[PDB]
Amino acid sequence: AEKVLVTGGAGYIGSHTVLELLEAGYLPVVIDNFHNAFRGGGSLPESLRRVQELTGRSVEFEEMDILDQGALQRLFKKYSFMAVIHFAGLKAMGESVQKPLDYYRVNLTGTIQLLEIMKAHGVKNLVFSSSATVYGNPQYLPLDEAHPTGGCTNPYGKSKFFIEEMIRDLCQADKTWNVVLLRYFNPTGAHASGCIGEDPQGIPNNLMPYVSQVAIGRREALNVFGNDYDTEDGTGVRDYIHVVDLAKGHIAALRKLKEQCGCRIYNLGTGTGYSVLQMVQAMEKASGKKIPYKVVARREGDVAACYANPSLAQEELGWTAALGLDRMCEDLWRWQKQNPSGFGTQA
Amino acid sequence: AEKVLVTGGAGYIGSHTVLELLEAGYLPVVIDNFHNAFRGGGSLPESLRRVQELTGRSVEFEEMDILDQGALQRLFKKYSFMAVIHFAGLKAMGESVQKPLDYYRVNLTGTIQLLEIMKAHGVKNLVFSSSATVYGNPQYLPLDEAHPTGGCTNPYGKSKFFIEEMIRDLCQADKTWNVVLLRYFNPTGAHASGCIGEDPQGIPNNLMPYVSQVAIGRREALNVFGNDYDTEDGTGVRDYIHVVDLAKGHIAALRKLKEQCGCRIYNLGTGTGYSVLQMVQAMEKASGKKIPYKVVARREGDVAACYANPSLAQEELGWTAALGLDRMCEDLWRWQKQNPSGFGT
Ligand SMILES: NC(=O)c1ccc[n+]([C@@H]2O[C@H](COP(=O)([O-])OP(=O)(O)OC[C@H]3O[C@@H](n4cnc5c(N)ncnc54)[C@H](O)[C@@H]3O)[C@@H](O)[C@H]2O)c1
Ligand SMILES: NC(=O)c1ccc[n+]([C@@H]2O[C@H](COP(=O)([O-])OP(=O)(O)OC[C@H]3O[C@@H](n4cnc5c(N)ncnc54)[C@H](O)[C@@H]3O)[C@@H](O)[C@H]2O)c1
Ligand SMILES: O=c1ccn([C@@H]2O[C@H](COP(=O)(O)OP(=O)(O)O[C@H]3O[C@H](CO)[C@@H](O)[C@H](O)[C@H]3O)[C@@H](O)[C@H]2O)c(=O)[nH]1
Ligand SMILES: O=c1ccn([C@@H]2O[C@H](COP(=O)(O)OP(=O)(O)O[C@H]3O[C@H](CO)[C@@H](O)[C@H](O)[C@H]3O)[C@@H](O)[C@H]2O)c(=O)[nH]1
Ligand SMILES: [Cl-]
Ligand SMILES: [Cl-]
Ligand SMILES: [Cl-]
Ligand SMILES: [Cl-]
Ligand SMILES: [Mg+2]
Repeated sequence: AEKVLVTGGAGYIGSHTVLELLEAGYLPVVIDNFHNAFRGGGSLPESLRRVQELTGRSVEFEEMDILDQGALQRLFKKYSFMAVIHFAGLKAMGESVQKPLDYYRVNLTGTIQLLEIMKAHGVKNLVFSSSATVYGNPQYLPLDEAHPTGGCTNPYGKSKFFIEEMIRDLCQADKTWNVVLLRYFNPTGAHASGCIGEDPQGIPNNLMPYVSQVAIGRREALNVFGNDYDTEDGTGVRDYIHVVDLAKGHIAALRKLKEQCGCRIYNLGTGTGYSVLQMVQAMEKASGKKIPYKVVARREGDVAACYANPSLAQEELGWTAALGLDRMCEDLWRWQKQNPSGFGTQA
Repeated sequence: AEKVLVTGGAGYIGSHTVLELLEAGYLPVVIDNFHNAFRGGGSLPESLRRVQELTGRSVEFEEMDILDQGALQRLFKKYSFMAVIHFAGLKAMGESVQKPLDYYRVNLTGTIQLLEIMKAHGVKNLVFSSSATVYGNPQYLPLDEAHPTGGCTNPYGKSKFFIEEMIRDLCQADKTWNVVLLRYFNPTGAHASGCIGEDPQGIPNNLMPYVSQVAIGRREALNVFGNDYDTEDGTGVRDYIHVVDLAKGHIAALRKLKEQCGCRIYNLGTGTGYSVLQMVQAMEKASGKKIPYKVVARREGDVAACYANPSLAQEELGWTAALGLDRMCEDLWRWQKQNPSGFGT
């Protein structure tokens, strides 16, 4: 059978997706450069070594940068891929605005190169990791796929938007390409085993890991970025979606490609928004601990509220986000508790 | 530090700009991969060999591709540049729609690689070849720099808008950078000598060269892409600008970078629009030849009318186009008549 190439497969979403793929009968080939993934004691990234244990299935992996043309070409020559799931890229530690060229090089040129290599090797089926950030500051809610895109605040979001645009044109020009662009909302939670999860390096830039870190006792209090937004409690509102559900949406995307779907774009969210305080409260409930916090200044570029309109995906992808808030918090807690300091090499 | 790097300098606008640079006292270093330039009998592209003869000044040239990181590194180590004028890229031969990846690779990846090397070497002064196509279908006319941009119809135009956006971001992130983004309208004409000019290969996609080719007798008749637009005569209207004035605008941009201006954007147009038929007529006058034409269907994605609001460039850049229609046509004809097969065969 033909393989599925997973770029950035050792990361948060990627590792969860590799797990889903293995369970569903697929044969992935994963690549990662360790830019934001922990190396295990062996060749495999720790996250994937664990996915191998969890599934009882082998993970084919190669350490490689998507920017390395020769390595990528050799890879496409060695295997017969039927599709590519592209997670590799830079996300922001609120860094993008300051290092635009890094985002443009890694995300933009990296993806252009991948598309070129794909085309040359006759692989024209892609699943791309997009984001709700491409919608920019919401002009209305909930955010449906028809909401305007572009006009993003930072280089990270613009990079995502430019990539979407490029893929849309590619599909427009060549009807033989099939591409599913998945606009993720705010992924959270972890695999139910508690063995893998989000493994941030240093001080977490995103909410959830910070909250869990407070709950576990690593951090004293959560810093709440502004409480004067035009939301019910004044704190930011987001559509948190269980990483497992998100991962499963990728399998749905592969099925969609098989229908010779052309270019399709789908939001991957729950359709339900929760504020910062609400997430804190849910974490107190999951963890059985009080979670202190302090209100500080707004974070540059933060939007008031963002949540998806998930109907298109339910309809066309035949997918829905099955896990609720308590599940997300309980799963995140299990991962946090079982792995107080994230991933580590085997003892 | 001292020299000015000119990418794609062997092309139409680039060669004319190289000439202007030389006459103004600058020292250019030109790079080109010959993707759309004719090779002379020697090292230099024919256009540049001619520029050298016309100015009596030497042209420093290096055959290379902007997509080659290794060559860029060597180049930046070899010379000390104070600024870069970036013309290299793929234009559409109405091709963009059908070959997106080529456009994105050359225009996007090539520009990003260039920006990275510039940054690495501390050469944070750029002049970029943008286009009025970034405005998309005009919402109002004339087009001023404040008109909305983006939401372009093609991979080519999209590529231009994406590049502008990247540059804006870069300037935001690093206040030391200076960048002048030049939105050209419809470049036409040629150097007064008649020795250099646009050298299209095959059937021209743009109006003027097609028109001149009909006049010289290379083409039977001009196909007019629709005569039912909401223009005074039903045919498409454009702001034709003489390539010599356009080239001079680049020198004004260079001076602007010296002010430590950050990111600035200017239209490079005359502010006067002319229809397909007006251009044909003016060409008949200039050439003394008849230019038969046939009205055909509208061309995919064509806009009815597009022309610039040249105020900002006059005010801030201190520049205005001086040459008019008759001069553009006179110069275009001279080039075509004197060089029936372009630079060579
Ligand atoms: N986490 C979110 O909330 C979120 C929301 C929006 C969209 N996304 C996108 O989904 C994707 C996955 O996000 P994530 O949370 O799992 O991030 P992550 O950082 O954990 O995963 C990305 C993986 O890519 C790898 N990588 C980075 N640069 C690479 C390169 N040049 N070559 C090869 N591998 C490289 C990293 O080492 C990492 O393992 C990213 O493209 C991200 O932009 C994530
Ligand atoms: N002519 C127009 O109507 C028009 C309109 C607006 C903007 N522009 C832009 O202005 C610039 C110059 O246009 P032009 O009419 O002179 O076109 P041109 O094709 O004559 O000049 C571009 C030059 O770049 C060179 N080149 C292409 N790819 C290269 C690469 N990878 N590395 C090095 N050199 C490379 C080509 O060989 C050519 O000599 C381009 O960026 C074009 O998109 C032109
Ligand atoms: O220490 C923190 C972190 C976050 N927040 C707030 O919590 C909310 C969520 O913030 P964060 O987790 O950083 O999420 P977002 O900025 O919404 O971005 C996440 O989700 C986006 C999709 O909506 C993706 O594009 C991003 O990559 C991803 O990190 C916002 O209201 C933040 O202001 C705090 O108050 N304190
Ligand atoms: O054989 C031809 C060629 C052109 N036209 C018409 O002539 C006009 C000019 O056409 P063309 O020379 O192809 O220019 P544009 O369609 O305006 O596109 C140009 O103008 C933009 C700025 O306005 C630049 O950015 C582009 O790169 C440049 O190709 C239009 O109304 C065309 O419909 C014809 O009728 N027949
Ligand atoms: Cl291992
Ligand atoms: Cl020579
Ligand atoms: Cl030098
Ligand atoms: Cl292509
Ligand atoms: Mg719906």
